[PDB]
Amino acid sequence: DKEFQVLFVLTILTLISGTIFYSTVEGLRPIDALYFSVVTLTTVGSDISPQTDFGKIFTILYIFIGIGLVFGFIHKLAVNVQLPSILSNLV
Amino acid sequence: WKDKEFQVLFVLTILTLISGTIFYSTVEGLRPIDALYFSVVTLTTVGSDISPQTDFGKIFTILYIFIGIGLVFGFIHKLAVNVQLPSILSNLVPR
Amino acid sequence: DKEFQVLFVLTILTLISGTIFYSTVEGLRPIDALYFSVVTLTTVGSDISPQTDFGKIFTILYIFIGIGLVFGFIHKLAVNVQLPSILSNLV
Amino acid sequence: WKDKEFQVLFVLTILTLISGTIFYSTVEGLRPIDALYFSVVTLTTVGSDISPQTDFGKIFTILYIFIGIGLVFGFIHKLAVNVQLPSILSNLVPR
Ligand SMILES: [Cl-]
Ligand SMILES: [Cl-]
Ligand SMILES: [Cl-]
Ligand SMILES: [Cl-]
Ligand SMILES: [K+]
Ligand SMILES: [K+]
Ligand code: NA
Ligand code: NA
Ligand code: NA
Ligand code: NA
Repeated sequence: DKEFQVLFVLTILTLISGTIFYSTVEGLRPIDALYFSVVTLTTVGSDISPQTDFGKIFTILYIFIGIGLVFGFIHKLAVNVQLPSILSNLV
Repeated sequence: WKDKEFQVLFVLTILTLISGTIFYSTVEGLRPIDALYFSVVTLTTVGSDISPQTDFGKIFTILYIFIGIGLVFGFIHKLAVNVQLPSILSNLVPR
Repeated sequence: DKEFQVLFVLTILTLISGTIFYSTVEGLRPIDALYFSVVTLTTVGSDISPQTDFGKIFTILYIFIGIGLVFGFIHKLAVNVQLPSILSNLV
Repeated sequence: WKDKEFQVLFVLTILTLISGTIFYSTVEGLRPIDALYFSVVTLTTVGSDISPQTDFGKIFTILYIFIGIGLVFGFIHKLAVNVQLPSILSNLVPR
């Protein structure tokens, strides 16, 4: 499914960008920069916030650039992950 | 039982929440009830007041979120249309 | 619109139940109990958590009982709030 | 401009975010940038690490959430289908 494949690529690239930004601008460990990027775009939310104005502006834009992509990917992923169980419970 | 997709989504949600309860209690040292609370608020995107402390917990939670949100919200949508909406309509009928 | 009216009633009653529960079981001021109930069911999320096991169990169930209702109401409210602006920008 | 609903949702979102920035900076004492950040993460349901301290702020935020989420996510959906999705498709064309 190229639709799923493209959504995966777009999501990974968006999370990489966030990991680079927050690890370099906000001084987070890579794993913490990735964690912050993930909980932000999935809307789970973080227990910290950017300390720099640059980081605050980036996060606002990052949310609007990425929230729709991330939930499109979550939805397509959910279809692929659950379908084997549905098919085994049907055919 | 009538909706097989709903039954699959229910069981997978239950299994997902069990897995999180075991994980956070073992790896992050939470009481089982607090591990379950964390799993639920995380996968509903409510979010908790706490966060994972270990790198293992952080990596797991990222994967848990991406696989978990889709299944929990699939279950929630099915619960709304298959159980809650018919119950409300039934309870609005004059008798 | 009775559909909007029913969703409003259901939402208000659900938030009242939460306000009573968290103000009595978790010892919160009414406004804080309401605030907790709102940010939970809208998935904005709280910076606190229930301290009692009873309150933790209630919150888990409260989320599953109320999240679908609350977003149905948010959606119907959004249609009613934006439609005057759309109609003024059309007719 | 082509989608009039999209234009309405854009302007209302901008006005909503301006209102929150003014409110939280005045009533909760936040810097304007921090007030805007709070408004955005609140209305996208991401959530912040902080919360309103005053009863006025708590009451406003409840009303802001219910009116705001619907408009911001309406704008986000329109932005996805009208701007981002066509841009991605265009950028996938071999040339
Ligand atoms: Cl790291
Ligand atoms: Cl326990
Ligand atoms: Cl009060
Ligand atoms: Cl500022
Ligand atoms: K949240
Ligand atoms: K959320
Ligand atoms: Na949160
Ligand atoms: Na939070
Ligand atoms: Na959400
Ligand atoms: Na927090």
